[PDB]
Amino acid sequence: ARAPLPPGDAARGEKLFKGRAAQCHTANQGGANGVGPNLYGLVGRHSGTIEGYAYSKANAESGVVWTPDVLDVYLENPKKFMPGTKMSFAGMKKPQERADVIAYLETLKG
Amino acid sequence: ARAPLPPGDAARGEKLFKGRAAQCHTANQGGANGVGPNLYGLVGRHSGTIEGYAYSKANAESGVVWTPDVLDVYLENPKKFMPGTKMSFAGMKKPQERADVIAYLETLKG
Amino acid sequence: ARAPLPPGDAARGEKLFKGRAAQCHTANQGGANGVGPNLYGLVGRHSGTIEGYAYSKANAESGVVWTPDVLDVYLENPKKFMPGTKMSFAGMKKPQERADVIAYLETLKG
Amino acid sequence: ARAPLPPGDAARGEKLFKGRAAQCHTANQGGANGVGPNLYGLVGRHSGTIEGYAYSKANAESGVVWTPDVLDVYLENPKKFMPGTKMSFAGMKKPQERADVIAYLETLKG
Amino acid sequence: ARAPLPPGDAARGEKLFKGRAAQCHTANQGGANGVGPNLYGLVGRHSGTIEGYAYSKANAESGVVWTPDVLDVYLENPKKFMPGTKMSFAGMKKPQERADVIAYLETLKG
Amino acid sequence: ARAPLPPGDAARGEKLFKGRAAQCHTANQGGANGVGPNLYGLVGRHSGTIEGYAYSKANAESGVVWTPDVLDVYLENPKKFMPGTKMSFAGMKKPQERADVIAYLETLKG
Ligand code: HEC
Ligand code: HEC
Ligand code: HEC
Ligand code: HEC
Ligand code: HEC
Ligand code: HEC
Repeated sequence: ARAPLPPGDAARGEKLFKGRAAQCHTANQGGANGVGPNLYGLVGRHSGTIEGYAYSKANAESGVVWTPDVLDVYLENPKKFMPGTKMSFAGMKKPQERADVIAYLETLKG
Repeated sequence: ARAPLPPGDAARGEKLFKGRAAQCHTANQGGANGVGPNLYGLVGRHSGTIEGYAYSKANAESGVVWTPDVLDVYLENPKKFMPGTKMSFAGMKKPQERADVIAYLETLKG
Repeated sequence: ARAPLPPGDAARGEKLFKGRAAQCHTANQGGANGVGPNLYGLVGRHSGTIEGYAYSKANAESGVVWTPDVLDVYLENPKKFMPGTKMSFAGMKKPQERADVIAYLETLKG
Repeated sequence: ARAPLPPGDAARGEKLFKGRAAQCHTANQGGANGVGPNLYGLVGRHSGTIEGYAYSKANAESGVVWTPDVLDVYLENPKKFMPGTKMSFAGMKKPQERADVIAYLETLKG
Repeated sequence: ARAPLPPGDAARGEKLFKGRAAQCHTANQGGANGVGPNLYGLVGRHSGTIEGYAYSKANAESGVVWTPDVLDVYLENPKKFMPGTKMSFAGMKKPQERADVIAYLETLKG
Repeated sequence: ARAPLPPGDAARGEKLFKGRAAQCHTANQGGANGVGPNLYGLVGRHSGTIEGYAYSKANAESGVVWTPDVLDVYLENPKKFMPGTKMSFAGMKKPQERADVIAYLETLKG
């Protein structure tokens, strides 16, 4: 069983997002796929279904829903959570940092 | 059979290209590969042969020639046309926009 | 357009199947997957959906229905029809042999 | 709660193994790789390390140990447990049959 | 620089072939592809070109010619020679055994 | 004999790097993965191990050390050196340019 995350701060999460995700992921409504998929409205989505994106077999078949609890374990270590993913991200060790990024992703709605 | 496209406008095509392709594709002569291949001189080329580019099995084996009529069907829905492609683009569903992009691609020569 | 096939003979089809497919494909009801999927009840099926089978991206995404006319084109040259397939079969180039195999596949029902 | 893994019968297990697995997997000491890896001494192994076998990225990176409890969940639905696997097996859907196969696997030691 | 192999014995090589390759590879003229390609007339062939076979990217692109010197190093350890191959064979440590198998492959002509 | 690797100019190397590599590869300490991995401290590394990067099977299994002499051969033609790589780079075909880039890479240390 995992610890719950501390409350996330979306402004800190945006800063972390720009530093750690933005070169592969756009975050704006209608933004383009690139190395990775656009992430607007990611939170709560069924995995492997962003419009236009061609996923690995692992991510296509992964069958999770991206709620914050699932994002927490995934973002800690993507390879461990989803072996076979083509997302080239080692992970974020710090619980507050993961909480902040998740809180930022949560604002990508409207 | 396929409905013909309307006449394309290259300037609108360029605008559409920069909004919808430019983050994966360069368009200048001798431009680099990135997410996707450089597209200078694309139109009329045998598929899966751009200098330097490491294609999916599907795109390497595809055996088409990118004439305008073929580009029409492909750009409407890449996954339907070339299942197994790693091009993360859903397609352009509006005939005029598809025609405009094709008209732009046609200018990439000299 | 496609030249029609001659009428197939299922008994010749079975002989051809055992010589050219049987080492990758079972044909009995509830037969197992191996190199390739079990083919009982193949004809008329949506492509890439046989119980249990782990397909290539190309075959998973292919979106055809294996009607006889589609099987004709596919079995003549699988790589041309479905570039990116992992089916290691060059094709049957003789119309009568292709028709016979199709006639055999059509018997796999009940 | 997940159903407790029932006591397995190894003789029934072998019967189930030969009907559902043997076309891809050998079970004898020093038996060959084929579609899937030789499974002698599988129980207790780190995943994705059987001598000579070229795994999918998902199975190579899976990082589990094949204890009986892990096999229970995996064998029920391989695709759910290991999305991205190339193992073409839908799963042992009946819990007693699944337990019997595990009991058979457990005997492959010496 | 490698040692030359000792003279190979084709009868011993056939025995080794049946024990170590035959479940993935046929050896007869006109024999079928299976897990791996038919190997009749393999010796001296450009790599990645057997009729009908769908290779990994690595083997498709490998650009070697299968002369006995190249078969020697490859068969010792396929992964080391061709990283990314999907051939699930660890290798043969013993120079006489590799020589024998190569001498057997050399007879697959006529 | 293979041409000796000429003395490289690192400033010319950086210029060549920014024109030919930077769209896929960062070069700064702690820079992000993108299309390809961050290359800080690349020289002398075991291949296929840069933190966070999800490699092709060929690059993951490559088993080389990126000394300058190995980089020379690789960078001349990546596809020839590492068949199966997903690096979309045809190669540095001019030996002085190839040496300059290596000299630049050598400076990425501290
Ligand atoms: C490029 C080097 C990336 C970095 C850095 C990050 N991500 Fe990523 N991501 C990337 C790819 C190529 C993919 C698809 C993976 C596949 O196996 O197909 C992803 C996927 C995600 C997902 C899942 C999307 C879905 O299921 O629809 C999420 C939620 C995601 N990525 C988020 C994410 C975050 C929060 C990152 C840093 C803080 C991050 N990614 C880094 C490519 C890259
Ligand atoms: C990144 C998310 C991409 C976007 C958006 C678009 N393209 Fe693309 N394209 C991309 C990749 C990775 C590839 C290779 C695909 C593979 O399976 O190997 C491609 C391929 C093409 C091709 C074919 C090139 C060839 O056969 O040589 C064409 C003609 C092409 N792409 C054009 C194109 C256009 C016109 C786009 C939007 C208007 C577009 N692409 C989007 C990556 C991405
Ligand atoms: C092994 C060397 C094979 C031989 C010979 C043949 N088939 Fe095959 N087939 C094989 C594989 C591995 C797959 C999956 C391909 C993938 O890319 O995922 C297939 C697929 C088919 C299909 C499609 C099934 C579906 O969409 O559900 C059909 C209809 C099919 N194969 C039929 C077929 C016939 C009639 C053959 C010879 C007469 C034949 N196959 C040869 C493996 C191999
Ligand atoms: C062919 C159609 C298969 C059938 C039926 C079964 N297995 Fe399998 N298995 C197969 C492949 C190709 C692989 C490698 C998968 C990959 O993604 O690389 C596997 C893998 C396993 C493993 C894991 C081995 C390891 O981690 O070292 C186990 C434990 C395993 N298979 C067992 C198993 C059992 C018990 C089956 C039926 C009762 C079964 N497999 C079916 C190919 C096929
Ligand atoms: C299944 C478990 C295999 C065993 C055992 C052996 N081989 Fe194999 N081989 C296999 C596959 C799936 C492939 C294609 C690999 C790819 O990456 O695409 C191969 C390939 C070869 C080749 C190269 C063929 C070519 O380039 O055209 C050769 C020469 C070869 N295999 C020979 C060989 C020998 C001599 C073996 C044991 C003594 C052997 N293989 C074992 C599958 C399997
Ligand atoms: C994108 C179009 C690229 C260009 C241009 C270049 N590289 Fe690259 N590189 C890229 C990818 C996607 C990968 C991973 C390849 C895989 O098969 O997994 C690489 C890999 C390298 C490596 C090896 C890294 C390692 O083993 O850890 C090196 C040393 C490397 N690339 C260097 C390099 C140089 C010097 C380039 C131009 C001068 C260059 N790359 C171009 C993507 C792309």
